Amino acid sequence: DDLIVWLRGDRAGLGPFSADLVDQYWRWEQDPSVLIGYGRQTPDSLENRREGYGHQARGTDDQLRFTVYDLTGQDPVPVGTTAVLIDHHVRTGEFVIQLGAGHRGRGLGTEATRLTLDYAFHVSALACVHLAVLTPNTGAIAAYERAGFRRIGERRDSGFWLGRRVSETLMDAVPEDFPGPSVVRGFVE
Amino acid sequence: DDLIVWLRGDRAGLGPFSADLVDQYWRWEQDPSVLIGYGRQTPDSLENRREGYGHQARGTDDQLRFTVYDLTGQDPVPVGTTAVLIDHHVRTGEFVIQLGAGHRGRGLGTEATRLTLDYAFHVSALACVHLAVLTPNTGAIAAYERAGFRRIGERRDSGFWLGRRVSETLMDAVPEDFPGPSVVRGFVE
Amino acid sequence: DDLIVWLRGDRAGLGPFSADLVDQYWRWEQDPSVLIGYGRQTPDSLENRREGYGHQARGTDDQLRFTVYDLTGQDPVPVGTTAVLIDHHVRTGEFVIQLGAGHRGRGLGTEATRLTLDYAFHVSALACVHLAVLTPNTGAIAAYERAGFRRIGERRDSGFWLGRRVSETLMDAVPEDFPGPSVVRGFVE
Amino acid sequence: DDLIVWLRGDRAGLGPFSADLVDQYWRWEQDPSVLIGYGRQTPDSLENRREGYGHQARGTDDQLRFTVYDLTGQDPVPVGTTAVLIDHHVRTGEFVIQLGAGHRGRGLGTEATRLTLDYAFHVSALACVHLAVLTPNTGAIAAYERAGFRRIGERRDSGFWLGRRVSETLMDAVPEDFPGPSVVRGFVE
Amino acid sequence: DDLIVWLRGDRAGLGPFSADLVDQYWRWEQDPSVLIGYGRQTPDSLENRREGYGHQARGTDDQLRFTVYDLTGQDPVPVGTTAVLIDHHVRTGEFVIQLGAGHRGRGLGTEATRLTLDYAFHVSALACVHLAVLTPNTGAIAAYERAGFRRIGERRDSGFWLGRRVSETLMDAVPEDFPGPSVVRGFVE
Amino acid sequence: DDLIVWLRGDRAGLGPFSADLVDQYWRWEQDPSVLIGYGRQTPDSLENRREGYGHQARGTDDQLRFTVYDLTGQDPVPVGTTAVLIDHHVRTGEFVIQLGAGHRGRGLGTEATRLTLDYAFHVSALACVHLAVLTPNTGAIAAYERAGFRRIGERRDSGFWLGRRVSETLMDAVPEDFPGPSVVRGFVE
Amino acid sequence: DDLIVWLRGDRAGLGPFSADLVDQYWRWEQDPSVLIGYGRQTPDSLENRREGYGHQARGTDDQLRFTVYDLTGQDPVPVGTTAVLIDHHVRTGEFVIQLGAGHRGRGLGTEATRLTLDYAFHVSALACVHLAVLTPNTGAIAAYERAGFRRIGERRDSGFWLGRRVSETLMDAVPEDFPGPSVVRGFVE
Amino acid sequence: DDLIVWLRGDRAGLGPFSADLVDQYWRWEQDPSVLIGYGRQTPDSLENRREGYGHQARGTDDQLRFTVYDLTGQDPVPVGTTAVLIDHHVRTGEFVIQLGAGHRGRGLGTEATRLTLDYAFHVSALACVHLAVLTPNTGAIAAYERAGFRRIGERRDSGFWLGRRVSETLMDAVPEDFPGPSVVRGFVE
Ligand SMILES: CC(C)(COP(=O)(O)OP(=O)(O)OC[C@H]1O[C@@H](n2cnc3c(N)ncnc32)[C@H](O)[C@@H]1OP(=O)(O)O)[C@@H](O)C(=O)NCCC(=O)NCCS
Ligand SMILES: CC(C)(COP(=O)(O)OP(=O)(O)OC[C@H]1O[C@@H](n2cnc3c(N)ncnc32)[C@H](O)[C@@H]1OP(=O)(O)O)[C@@H](O)C(=O)NCCC(=O)NCCS
Ligand SMILES: CC(C)(COP(=O)(O)OP(=O)(O)OC[C@H]1O[C@@H](n2cnc3c(N)ncnc32)[C@H](O)[C@@H]1OP(=O)(O)O)[C@@H](O)C(=O)NCCC(=O)NCCS
Ligand SMILES: CC(C)(COP(=O)(O)OP(=O)(O)OC[C@H]1O[C@@H](n2cnc3c(N)ncnc32)[C@H](O)[C@@H]1OP(=O)(O)O)[C@@H](O)C(=O)NCCC(=O)NCCS
Ligand SMILES: CC(C)(COP(=O)(O)OP(=O)(O)OC[C@H]1O[C@@H](n2cnc3c(N)ncnc32)[C@H](O)[C@@H]1OP(=O)(O)O)[C@@H](O)C(=O)NCCC(=O)NCCS
Ligand SMILES: CC(C)(COP(=O)(O)OP(=O)(O)OC[C@H]1O[C@@H](n2cnc3c(N)ncnc32)[C@H](O)[C@@H]1OP(=O)(O)O)[C@@H](O)C(=O)NCCC(=O)NCCS
Ligand SMILES: CC(C)(COP(=O)(O)OP(=O)(O)OC[C@H]1O[C@@H](n2cnc3c(N)ncnc32)[C@H](O)[C@@H]1OP(=O)(O)O)[C@@H](O)C(=O)NCCC(=O)NCCS
Ligand SMILES: CC(C)(COP(=O)(O)OP(=O)(O)OC[C@H]1O[C@@H](n2cnc3c(N)ncnc32)[C@H](O)[C@@H]1OP(=O)(O)O)[C@@H](O)C(=O)NCCC(=O)NCCS
Repeated sequence: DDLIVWLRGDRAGLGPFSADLVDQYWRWEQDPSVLIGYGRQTPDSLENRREGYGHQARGTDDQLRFTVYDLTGQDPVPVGTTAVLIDHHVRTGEFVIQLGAGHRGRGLGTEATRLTLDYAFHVSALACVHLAVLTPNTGAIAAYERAGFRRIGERRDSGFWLGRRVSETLMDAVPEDFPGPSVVRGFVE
Repeated sequence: DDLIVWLRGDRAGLGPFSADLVDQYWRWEQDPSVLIGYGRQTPDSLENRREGYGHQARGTDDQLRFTVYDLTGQDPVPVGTTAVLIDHHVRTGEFVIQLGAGHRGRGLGTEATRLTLDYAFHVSALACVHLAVLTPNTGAIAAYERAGFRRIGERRDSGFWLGRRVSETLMDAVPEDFPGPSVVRGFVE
Repeated sequence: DDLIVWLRGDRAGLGPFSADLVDQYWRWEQDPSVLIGYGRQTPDSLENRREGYGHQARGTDDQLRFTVYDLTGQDPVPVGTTAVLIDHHVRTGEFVIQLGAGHRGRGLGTEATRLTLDYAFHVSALACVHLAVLTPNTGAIAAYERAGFRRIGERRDSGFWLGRRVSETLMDAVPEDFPGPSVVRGFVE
Repeated sequence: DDLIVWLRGDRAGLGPFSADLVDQYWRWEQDPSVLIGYGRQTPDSLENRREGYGHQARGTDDQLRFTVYDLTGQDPVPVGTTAVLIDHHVRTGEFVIQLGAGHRGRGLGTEATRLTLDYAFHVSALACVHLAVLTPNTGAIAAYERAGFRRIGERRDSGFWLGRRVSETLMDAVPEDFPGPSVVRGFVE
Repeated sequence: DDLIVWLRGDRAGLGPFSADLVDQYWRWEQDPSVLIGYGRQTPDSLENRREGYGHQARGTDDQLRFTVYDLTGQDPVPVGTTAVLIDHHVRTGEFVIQLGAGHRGRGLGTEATRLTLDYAFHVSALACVHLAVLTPNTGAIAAYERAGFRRIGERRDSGFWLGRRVSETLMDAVPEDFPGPSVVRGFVE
Repeated sequence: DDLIVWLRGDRAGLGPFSADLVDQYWRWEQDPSVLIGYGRQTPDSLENRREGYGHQARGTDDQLRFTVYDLTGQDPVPVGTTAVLIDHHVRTGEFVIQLGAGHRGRGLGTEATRLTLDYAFHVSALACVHLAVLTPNTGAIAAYERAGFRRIGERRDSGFWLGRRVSETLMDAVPEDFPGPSVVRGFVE
Repeated sequence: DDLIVWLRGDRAGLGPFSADLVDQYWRWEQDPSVLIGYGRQTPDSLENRREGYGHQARGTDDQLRFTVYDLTGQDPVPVGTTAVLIDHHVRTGEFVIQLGAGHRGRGLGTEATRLTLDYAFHVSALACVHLAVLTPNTGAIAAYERAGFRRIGERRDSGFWLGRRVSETLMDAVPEDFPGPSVVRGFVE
Repeated sequence: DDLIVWLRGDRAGLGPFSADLVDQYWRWEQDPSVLIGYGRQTPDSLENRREGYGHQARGTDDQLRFTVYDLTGQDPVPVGTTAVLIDHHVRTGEFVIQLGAGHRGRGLGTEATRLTLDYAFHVSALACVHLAVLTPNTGAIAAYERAGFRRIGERRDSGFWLGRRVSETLMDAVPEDFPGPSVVRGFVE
């Protein structure tokens, strides 16, 4: 009961950024695969993450942070994190997502991104959600495309993939391109 | 016995803004339906709510905060929150209200608003209580109309409803339009 | 040359909220006519205004503050102040204006409000600008109507006019109702 | 002699971010045309700019800030500002530029951007310099294209132009696409 | 389960710089053999190491710190430490390593250095990793040579070995000289 | 008379790190040629240099800082800076040097480096002075070789020269290889 | 196991300056015989020693502090303290030693001093270790002579022995005069 | 008249440690000859000397500091500094002295040391004054011998002279060996 779930999809759900899962968030973010995908170069310390959780918690006016839950089992189980950095001046946000090592390839990322887009479009009233992802990360490309993102173009020589200089793909999503039924509309109506 | 009830209606009651219910207030305020109704775009953190409860508690000179109780059962059970921001210079206040997910549609909001208006008119000696509510939120419109509010007009293009730009309805209430018997008069006489 | 003018109309102009005019802003705001029009009940001190100017200056992210200049003479002369409190979440702002004692009735308020609306619509990208003004203040009503505001309704018994309890008129403006040519478009094109 | 010039082109030059020009930087940045081009919605105060200059000055490890000088006259005259926010992890930077009201259309922006790219490529050893510019700002598009930037794509509905929701064009530059002779190579060889 | 292992080789593995092992890190670093190999002259205190662990933990932006685990047994057991001081301006890092007294001569240092080089090359995207080691320390020379380092030269009379003034050997490693399969590539692909 | 000269060579001399020349030190260090030679990527601010001069001045226990004077004229004139970072544990130091734009190619760097080596060897009692210099900087190579440095080797791919990844040459100097007469011996005997 | 032993001789050993033995260090240092031998005139308080232990612990860059253990029994037992104050500028140190009341005359002081000299010569790379000891303290003279110290001379009238003004003997030790096998060499080879 | 002289000899005199001569004290102490004689390895900064003068001034309970004056001219002229660090527990002090570059070889050091010894013996009631001086510094040896110091012995390999490891001579002085008439006795009798 301690795990609150706000949006419930068919396969995944979103909840608050609970403080009981700071260690799990650290362990998820420190995985080498996540570091390669994000492009971060150095591991962060658990103490620094614990200290930074408070500053993340106070600064929630222009920041969306959700815990992704797997709803296929009897009870929800946290599997990843989604975040949107909101620029209230232009109604746009920047989207990031990561899942656990054992929860990838089961589809959860697609519905997690779709639910995050639903929340950003129908609750935060954002006009555009965009992201930057390294080109070789084709799985993330497919997940974002099926979630509702569209390709903008390639920013040449602005990232590293296994030490090699590669471009990154810029993608964006708009409310009129949002696929599937919206859970938020079910909440309102 | 810890749950103090000040005003007792037929279906609902009002009590103090207890500190034992900060987590419940957070959970009520973080519901997607409440966020859509209020028009808030980003969820707030539990730690920030716990920290802000103190600043709410000290600043009570020009702020009314009540906990709504359901009195249909054997014991009172908290179901929502009401608040009035008082401007002592002109004897006016701004009214907000929200109930829990499982307590809506049973009428409790109407008597909660009526009791809050009774307290504001006959204890706080306010000359006018007003609110701003999004136009598509028709249930709140009906609740406020039956509670004693009257429609002023529509403020064009000043809010978002499921990402769509919509107007909001401005409403006000005056003591001479207060319906039904007053509990405060029973307290005094 | 020290008086910077950003927007230049036919009769009036807008400039920055200069620190060399804090005493003049105080003297303008302390006039009994301005106190009656705004509805403020107690005079403010010059020292408090000087201290508060800094806090006004730092907090400019969601606040527009202009100095109104009379351009009918050879050189610009400050005659009043305009301000818009911006709510970036919904792209709306609240508008206030006051002129000097000897500068009223010459029309400067109308073009000052029109230029402020032009700046808010075409630079700040606001979807709605609204204000609250006491009903007996008919001159301000006419100025706002000719500037581009439209009447919403009357909020009953929410203000004092010469000690008498009176209602206040709520007005709003939208970009599609903006009259006349836009100076900002001339700046861009 | 107080105006130091580091890079000297045929028409323009770059110098340090002098503290004697904080007021001029403020006046340049506060022009309505610059606000429209950047997409900033509210004017900043002179006191806030003076206070922020120090924090800009200390934080120079990952920030390039230049003053653009017009070298067509007998002595250099400052006309604008260029800045590159450097991300040392991936050797990329984000580029912004603005000129004075009376210095546009004379070509100075093109050589200013070219010299900034030369400095970033041959001194800062950046692999990619990118920018985001509103689509209707066609003059900036042409200036960046002739300076050495290439179009990536359009980010839909992520900015405002005169109150209208418009897309912004993403551009990038790479060392192998740098046009013209390099001044830095003349410095080294 | 508390011992997290990120990279797993055939004989050794790398994990985070856990706070539960500060005393063990102190005891490893205070061994006379480690002091002779590093060239440190005075022992450090346990209290100073405990205090300094926090400052090490916060400063992780340009610092890699791993705990070396022996994977030959049933469960991982910490045996040493590896560290890389990263200079993000030139994509280079300085490498140090030490093992426990009872864990030397079993080969663990070679694979520990190889895995650290793999992490630095394919996750941190470093172009060169270098170290300085005293010339008489021939075992470390052989370990670094088999791990992937190449000899640069000897810096004359810049260190002490058992009180005698000796030179130190400078070594470096580049991605194109990295031997063996890469674990990070297995993580990505 | 304010310019103190400690060591006097035939062409150049060394003096204290005077506080009257902080602006000149800034201007010398900010030259693009000096930035290319050192490998620094971003310019530093004058205010930051003025603030950092104090911290340089207090920390003089393990730091040598000299002002290079040209003694060919009637009076000494400052032309550059030399610095040695001393590691008292092993009696070694790291050497850097830069001259002004108009003072290069006249030989002053060679005698400045020779006098700095004389001071480090015969006053600081250092056993080895070493430096790291980019390979394409052949003029500095020749200056260091004639001053008394000897080549150690090349550290592959650890620096940038005009945006190109290049190696840097490591050099060292020992007292027994010090050329020419020593001024310090003339001081003592 | 809590008692760490670094250097192990035939009769005595050296370990870290443990914080669990602050009271024992106080009791050893407060003995009247130790006060007479050192020449200290007033007893120190236990609280002051406990407070000063921290400042001793942080300041370990130029300070060697060991706990002397008696290794003749089954388990090591602390019997005294040795300390060397290191002057890194000239590679020299000042040596002091004291043992417990019941541990003197068994030879432990000789091997404790010899092991401290071994550590200072072969780990700290000190060129000279010196001490000052009162002339009537003949037992300490013999211990230092057999440990490896040589007599320099007598400093006339610079100390008190039982209230009588006496001279003190100055002694020094050099690496080439170090007797017996070195444990540190066994550690290295 | 500002130059106070306490003890007046035939050729030299002693005065207070005036604050008007901090720059002159710095310049005297920074001379390469003084650095070689004392054995200091790095120059000190003028700002650090100015800051440290205050801490020298407050701490005068166990510190004698004099300014040496040349009395051969019409008016006293400062030529050097003498200092005695007093250990009040044993009535002993450590003596240092330095003169200006142009004031050596005229004998002033001998009478300066003699007057300092007179002050220490007959005013401070010290039983022994000692010093440590490098062996090759034969001029200081002769000056101390004629002043009243006697040789104790040589501390082997504890100092550097022009980079060469040399011994230092230890000397002491006692009241019964004080030569010549005492000025302090003339003051008292
Ligand atoms: C990308 C990531 C965040 C999650 O996205 P994702 O879950 O992998 O993307 P998907 O949801 O499409 O994975 C679903 C896979 O299951 C398959 N699948 C399809 N239908 C399915 C179903 N009904 N049930 C189960 N699996 C299904 C899909 O084909 C897909 O394989 P594919 O993506 O190669 O086409 C995760 O891979 C990750 O943690 N990456 C590391 C961090 C990172 O890269 N972040 C992004 C940086 S911007
Ligand atoms: C609006 C809100 C705060 C509570 O008001 P409310 O309880 O829904 O309004 P009501 O009391 O009229 O709901 C009573 C319903 O029960 C019905 N009802 C009538 N008589 C009843 C009775 N005797 N017993 C039970 N139910 C009855 C009413 O017809 C009404 O349906 P209707 O409102 O559609 O006409 C709640 O809906 C809510 O939490 N909204 C989200 C937050 C929010 O919107 N706040 C306002 C923003 S300004
Ligand atoms: C309202 C106020 C801010 C300025 O607005 P304003 O300048 O008075 O409104 P106007 O510009 O229409 O005054 C112009 C008058 O000149 C007349 N006029 C018309 N054309 C004109 C022209 N070409 N040239 C000169 N005068 C002209 C107009 O008829 C108008 O009279 P009217 O307003 O009664 O119809 C000023 O009156 C004031 O300082 N009030 C006190 C503070 C206050 O009330 N603030 C508002 C609280 S919300
Ligand atoms: C864009 C800006 C920063 C400077 O760039 P710019 O100087 O206008 O771009 P240019 O250098 O090409 O202007 C040169 C003009 O002179 C013309 N020109 C060509 N050759 C010329 C020559 N030899 N001499 C003089 N003029 C010449 C060019 O055709 C060009 O006209 P065009 O740009 O429409 O084709 C300036 O317009 C500005 O301040 N904008 C507001 C702030 C802003 O928009 N910043 C960018 C937000 S990302
Ligand atoms: C150097 C040090 C850090 C670890 O490196 P290392 O483990 O000793 O180097 P190695 O891995 O090659 O030791 C493996 C030995 O086992 C032998 N070996 C070879 N194959 C083996 C196998 N399959 N299984 C077991 N042992 C094997 C090797 O021949 C080697 O002996 P050698 O190094 O003399 O040739 C460790 O010695 C140490 O702690 N030193 C003190 C601190 C220090 O010196 N740090 C470096 C300062 S820069
Ligand atoms: C390198 C630097 C610091 C000064 O060193 P330098 O003065 O250039 O080296 P030199 O003293 O040899 O220059 C003397 C030149 O004059 C010539 N020369 C020879 N004899 C001469 C004489 N008697 N009189 C005048 N000139 C003479 C030499 O041939 C030499 O040319 P060369 O160096 O190409 O062979 C300066 O070039 C500089 O500021 N560089 C930028 C910063 C930098 O690179 N620092 C080093 C980074 S580690
Ligand atoms: C001096 C002191 C620190 C320890 O040094 P020490 O142990 O007394 O000196 P020793 O090791 O030689 O004592 C060993 C004695 O055992 C005898 N001995 C010789 N061989 C022995 C053996 N194999 N086994 C046992 N005893 C032996 C020695 O003859 C010696 O007697 P001696 O010193 O009079 O010749 C201790 O006496 C002490 O605590 N003094 C008070 C503090 C102090 O004075 N500090 C020094 C101020 S600088
Ligand atoms: C040592 C020092 C502090 C001053 O001492 P000093 O003045 O040189 O020693 P003196 O007074 O003997 O110099 C007098 C010289 O004049 C000669 N002299 C003798 N009688 C003389 C007279 N009547 N008139 C003039 N000169 C005379 C002496 O023979 C002597 O030469 P000598 O010392 O080689 O024999 C000074 O040399 C100095 O500044 N040294 C650098 C700092 C330093 O070394 N400090 C000591 C470190 S512990």
